[PDB]
Formats: sequence, C-alpha cells, structure tokens
Amino acid sequence: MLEIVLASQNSSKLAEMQELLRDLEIKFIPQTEFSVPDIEETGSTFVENAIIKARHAAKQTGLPALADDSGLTIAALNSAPGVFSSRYAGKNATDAERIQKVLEALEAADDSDRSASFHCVIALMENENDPAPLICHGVWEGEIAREPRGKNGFGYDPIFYVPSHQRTAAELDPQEKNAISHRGQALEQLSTVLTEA
Amino acid sequence: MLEIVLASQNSSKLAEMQELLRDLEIKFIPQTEFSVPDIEETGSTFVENAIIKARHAAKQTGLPALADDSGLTIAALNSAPGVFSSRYAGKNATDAERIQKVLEALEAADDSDRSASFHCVIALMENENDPAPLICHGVWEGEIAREPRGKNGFGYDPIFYVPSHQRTAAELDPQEKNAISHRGQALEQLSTVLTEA
Ligand SMILES: [Ca+2]
Ligand SMILES: [Ca+2]
Repeated sequence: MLEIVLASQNSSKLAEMQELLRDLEIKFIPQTEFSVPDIEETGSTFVENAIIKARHAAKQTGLPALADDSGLTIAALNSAPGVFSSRYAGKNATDAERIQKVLEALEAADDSDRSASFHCVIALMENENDPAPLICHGVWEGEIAREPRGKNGFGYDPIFYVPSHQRTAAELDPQEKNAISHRGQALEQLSTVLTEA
Repeated sequence: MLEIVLASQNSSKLAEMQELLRDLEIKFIPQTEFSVPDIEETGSTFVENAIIKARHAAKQTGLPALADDSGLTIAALNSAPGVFSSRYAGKNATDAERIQKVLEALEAADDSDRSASFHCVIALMENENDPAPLICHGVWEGEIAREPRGKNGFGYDPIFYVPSHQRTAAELDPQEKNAISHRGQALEQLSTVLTEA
C-alpha cells in the first residue's frame, strides 16, 4: 500500500481525495497523524505555497507528501485577492466580510470587467529533496456577481457566477460544484497521473 | 502585438522559441534588451527557480515574462544533481567536469539502477504579482551511460542514454533530440496553450 501524507487539516479535502482514489492502492495520511505542525505560506503564487507545504510534510514524515493551495483571482483587481484570498479582509474575518470587501473593491475599481477565476494547485513530492514535484493546476473561470446568492459551499462561492450554469457556485448542488470546480479539475488531473502509474 | 520578455540570455533558447511560435502574433524580447540584472536561483525545485526568474524579469520590465529551469534527475542519487545540475561540480565547472562528477557519484552508489530523467519547467507570468502563472513541465526518461559518447547537444547529453533510440542524447541528430527532449515537450505544451489562447 502506497502511503502519501496529506499536508491539509481539512476534513473535506481528505474525504474528496479518498473518494477520488477509491480504486487505487493508496492511503492518504493527514500530517497531523505524524504531529507535523502547519508551516507558514510565504509564497506569492499558489504553486509556491503548495510546494512549501508538501516539502515540509515530506521532510518531517519521511514519506511522499501532497499539498494544495487555492484562491480567487479577479481580473479587474490585478488577480487579487490571489494568495491573499483568505487574508483579504484582515485576520479573524468571516467569509461574509471577505465577500463584502471583494464587492467594494470591484465597486471602487469601477471596471466593467467582472471576470474572475478560482485556482487549485496541487503539488506531490516524492520526498523533501524532490526537484520535480507533480504539479496539477485546476482553473475555473467565472464572473463576480453584484450580490451574494446561494446556500451551499463556503468562502467566495456566493459571488462566483458560473456562466455555464447561469448560477453562482453557492447555488450549485455540492456534487455538481465538486465535479466542475478548480479543485475537481486539479483532482482529476492528479487521478489520471496516479491511475496511469 | 503581444510582447513577452524572455528571462534568458541563451540565443538558442530564443531561436527555438521564435521558431516554435512563428505563426503566433507574439514577440519575444530577451531581458537583456531591458538591461535586467540576473537574479539568484534559491529554489529546491525547477518550478520555484523558473518563477523566481520570470517574476524578476516581469518586475524589472513591466511586461509579461517567461522563464525556465532545467536539470537532470538520477534515481540512484535521489534525483541529484537536480536543481544543482548547473552547479554540480562548481559554478565554473565544464560540462565535461560535471559529466565525470555524475559518473563518479554513480559508481560510488553501487546501484544497478541507472534510471534518470531530464526536466524542463517553463513559467509564464502576466506580471510580478501573478499568483497563477502558466506552468509547463516536460519530462524525458532515460538512463545514465557509463561513458560519454556522441558529438551533438551539450551539458549532460553525452551520458543521457535514450532506450527508445539505443543512443545517448548527444548521438541523436539535433532535430530528433529537439522533437522528443524535455524542452521540446515543454515547448509543445506552451505552444498548445498559447495557440488556443
Ligand atoms: Ca492558502
Ligand atoms: Ca538553471
């Protein structure tokens, strides 16, 4: 049984992964099971943070490690909030607060372009010295709505309008969102590689 | 016309690029046309270094920038020389010196497994603050020979045995190498993306 450490403490991320690779002989183990502490994300790109976290987990555990970083990028805001997606409305802020700051920022930029994208970058390291980690990059293109809509999901989901569905991410059923999202796409890229291996 | 800064002083890499995207309305400008000072690669992965270089070029020039990092990974040496491929026997060591160093490292490891692979990671940054650069990753699988052979190529080519061709990279005609190498693959990925864009 191939053992891979998951850097994330996020339970939904682990569950999504187990579901994804259910037919493969691979076992994901949260880094917390090795008492690995979180490491600070200091990169300016998702890929840099994904690597930082995977390399850390691999270093401490001695096993292969997989990490991801994700965020919302808005064209009119020069790709902000980007890697500051979680920090966009200050520390200790809520999802609702962050949504409002994004809406205000666009309002202030008064730029007709509401284009935006969700990104998920997964990095898989064989060990901490791996110079060529597997990189999977999922991209989900949409638009920022004028006001929050939808009961599902989390974070910026309520203002992420999905043109193909004429609904926001928060309006989609969970399964449908997870099938077409930036995470879904990254995960399918990962599965293709792992399955082939 | 779209202008992209190439963060490389290598004339062959520029020529290969122009040749590759000859049908596209893109002009590649070497960073030397902007007097960009070279920056130090501090990453432990090719992708990290490509991003460093691309980010630097974009910041200094104000234009989108493309960069690459490349190396040889040898399984018996835990993926070494890896990101130190261009530093393996000293910053000023000749290609011949590095080859000998690799051969010596291998015979010291006493591992019947001579599996190795060339890597080329390309990163394209819209600007210095781009959190989601395009990453193209070309991989070329082969093995390390026991002695150098072949009149073509450069660097580690004389000891990169290519099972599919029963020759080293240096023995291949230049056009054949370029069609199958880690760089050729990375460039084809870039071209697909840029063309469809
Ligand atoms: Ca993050
Ligand atoms: Ca280099």
